[PDB]
Amino acid sequence: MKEKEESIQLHQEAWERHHLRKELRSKNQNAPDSRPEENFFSRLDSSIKKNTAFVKKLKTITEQQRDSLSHDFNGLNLSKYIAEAVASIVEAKLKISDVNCAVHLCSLFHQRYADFAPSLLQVWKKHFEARKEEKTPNITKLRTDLRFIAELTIVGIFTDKEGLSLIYEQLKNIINADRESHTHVSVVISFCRHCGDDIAGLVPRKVKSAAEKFNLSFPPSEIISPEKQQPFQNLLKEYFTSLTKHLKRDHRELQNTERQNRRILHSKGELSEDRHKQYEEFAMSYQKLLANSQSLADLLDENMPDLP
Repeated sequence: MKEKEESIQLHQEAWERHHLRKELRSKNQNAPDSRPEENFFSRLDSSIKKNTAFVKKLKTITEQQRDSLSHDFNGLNLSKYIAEAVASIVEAKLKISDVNCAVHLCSLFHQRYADFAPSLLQVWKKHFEARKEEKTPNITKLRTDLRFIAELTIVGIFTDKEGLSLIYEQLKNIINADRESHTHVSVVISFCRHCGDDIAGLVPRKVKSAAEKFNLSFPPSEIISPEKQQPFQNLLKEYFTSLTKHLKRDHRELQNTERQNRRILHSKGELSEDRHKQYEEFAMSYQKLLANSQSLADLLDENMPDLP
């Protein structure tokens, strides 16, 4: 059966995700007591050429460079180039599939250099400053960014205070940004999909359903405490509420414009004018808003409102 194989996959990914996070968080939180010393740094090379080259490569971090960038990293003394390396990392445009590599590299930095985490945090904050008054949203980057700062917290590079606080901040903006126009929906879904388990305490309907139906035991939430998760869950439901309002409105005004085309069908006979390419745009984005609403109701384990 197809349904069982998908559930086994979900279940397998869940555990891979969980085991990795647990392993990385342990190393990162334990980093301070065993960073290397002066003498060790002496034997790595501080050349400006190589360290600068490396900082540049960090602008295009890619999964298939995991080993190559790691190899270079281990030979360089990056003591003086933290701020620059942090800047490359924050600006770099990562695909969904590249974020784990970036986090891996961030962990090698963090585990070697005390200056890394404070710089990374500080530069992320500035970066969300620059965004707030620059106009034309760049949602593609904010999507990944949110996931990225999420992992960096889960993985213990940022402390709960620093990282949770930073994520809460950026989520608030999305909630406030998206009350009529729900333009960041895919950003909230991605965040939920990837990090909602540990940051928001999410347990989606699919996971619940798979667990009961196939007697699969899914990973426990053990990273962020339920108290710290609650605020995040509240925001998501409140967003979801807002999104369901916007779904109802657009249902009415789709069918108040279908049941208006019935008057303009009878009276003065049809004419598939520009209205026959305006309905093809109202019902395009509705279909996508319905898809995203279903997608997020599941992640949050909420029912969909009923659509006559």
